[PDB]
Amino acid sequence: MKQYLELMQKVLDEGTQKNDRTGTGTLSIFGHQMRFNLQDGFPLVTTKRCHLRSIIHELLWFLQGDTNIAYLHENNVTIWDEWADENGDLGPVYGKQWRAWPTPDGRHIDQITTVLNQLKNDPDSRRIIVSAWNVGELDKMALAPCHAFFQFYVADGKLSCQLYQRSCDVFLGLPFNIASYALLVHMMAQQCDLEVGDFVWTGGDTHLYSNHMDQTHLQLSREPRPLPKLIIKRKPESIFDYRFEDFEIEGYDPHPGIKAPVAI
Amino acid sequence: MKQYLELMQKVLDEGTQKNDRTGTGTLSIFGHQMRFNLQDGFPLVTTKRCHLRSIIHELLWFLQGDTNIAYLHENNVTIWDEWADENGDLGPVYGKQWRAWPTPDGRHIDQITTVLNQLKNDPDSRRIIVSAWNVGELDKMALAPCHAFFQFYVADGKLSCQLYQRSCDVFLGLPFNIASYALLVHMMAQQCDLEVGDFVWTGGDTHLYSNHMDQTHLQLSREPRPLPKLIIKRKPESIFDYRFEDFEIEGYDPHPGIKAPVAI
Ligand SMILES: O=c1ccn([C@H]2C[C@H](O)[C@@H](CO)O2)c(=O)[nH]1
Ligand SMILES: O=c1ccn([C@H]2C[C@H](O)[C@@H](CO)O2)c(=O)[nH]1
Repeated sequence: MKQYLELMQKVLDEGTQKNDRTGTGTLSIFGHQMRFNLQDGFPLVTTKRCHLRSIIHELLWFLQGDTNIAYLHENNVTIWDEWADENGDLGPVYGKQWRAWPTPDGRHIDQITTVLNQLKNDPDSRRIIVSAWNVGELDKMALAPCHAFFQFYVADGKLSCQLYQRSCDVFLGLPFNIASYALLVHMMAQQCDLEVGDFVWTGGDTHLYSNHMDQTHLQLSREPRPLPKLIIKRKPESIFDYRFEDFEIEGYDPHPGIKAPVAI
Repeated sequence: MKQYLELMQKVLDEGTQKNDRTGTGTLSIFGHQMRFNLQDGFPLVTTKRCHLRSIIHELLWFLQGDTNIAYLHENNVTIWDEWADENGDLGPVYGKQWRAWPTPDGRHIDQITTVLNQLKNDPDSRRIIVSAWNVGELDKMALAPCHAFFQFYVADGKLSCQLYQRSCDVFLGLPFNIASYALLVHMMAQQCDLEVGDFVWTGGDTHLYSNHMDQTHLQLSREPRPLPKLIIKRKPESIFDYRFEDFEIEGYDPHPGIKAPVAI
């Protein structure tokens, strides 16, 4: 995608040399914002082949308030294995904060139902937020939230959403981060009888790993392809009743996939 | 300031008509980012006269973990009167979350000391965040946090900071929001022996009230003046030991102040 290749280029020309946790060197910039008008197509990178099936499964897993790996494993989605303990537990990461934020007095707040309530009954609210940055629970999480905080906005029959991402690996993680969130904007929109608007991605430490340089140059050689179309085959009775087979990507013709290794 | 006048213009040309809580109409945009290099001068708007003395006093008040109005009143700073109850209490707003975030198990987390610890002993961290969006305490706050979440970043001996602001009144509140945060970047920098870098302002619902149109047009007529210089007369022994008289703004020559009324 144009916005994405322009950001890859920006990190190459402007990033400062910064190191990652006792390991790999990175080219790094701080503070960046991109906008995707979801009416123009689904923001799935076409300059390299991306597999959406793990993305869908992880999102549906988050929506259930699930913090254990078992569901992902029944579907052979293995992207959280690296962090999970011996019982498949990741600690109170994303879905637990989304669905059951714990208060000092013993309550558990369902931020996802609050947001749908606000979108239906108070759409002009400037407070339609869900946050995963729970300070009191960060020491028990396998990893602190990267996509930490997001806000919905309604204007002119259209749902927009801005994500704050504290930390971003531009090559491996970001195409996945964008498709994940654009999919949720479409599910929320369908549930509230709204049209989709914009996904605004805002990042903090936005970077490229030094051993991914040959791959980023290979990708920047490539011209972007027409963006694909997401079709949802069914309107579920609530946001928590979606199934993997409800989603289809139509018109997706990427360039070949590129492998990105990581140090250990 | 150039960036600020370009944003005022953007809300005029691009904002959609959106209404505020059962009241005034606004011109509204969603998703905006601006960068201020603090080496180029202190980002205090010169196209209208702004009074910094309440800004300093409110920031020092936040740093003490103070949620009651008394301190502001001893100095005749009256900007929080509107929200305070009969005893001067505002509920667990900003300073209480900054200094004593309450956990489900009875602890109180000092996010400001954590951030200084990280800046001194782990400066490359992608997790140097303080958040005021405490979901479990939002129903007891006088108003939910507008400047909700911010992240520090260190690269090349320089401290940068990005603020996420959920909601912003461009005319009355934003010049105040920027100077408040730019001042804290300078205090944190002084305490960590770092130089100042950039203040990145990111906003959610960024707007202009309909009864402020004559004033925004008057301000856009004006050419920006050279930005002022902030001098700190003393290095305190910690971030919690600053005093009002430690700060001086040098070289500030604004255009006359403009009044902005509000509906009730
Ligand atoms: O949603 C995510 C999660 C992690 N990362 C990156 C951040 C950093 O590069 C590394 C942290 O484990 O992986 C992302 O890009 N996106
Ligand atoms: O730091 C702040 C606090 C409030 N507001 C605005 C948001 C909205 O316009 C109104 C909410 O009371 O005041 C700001 O611009 N900045």
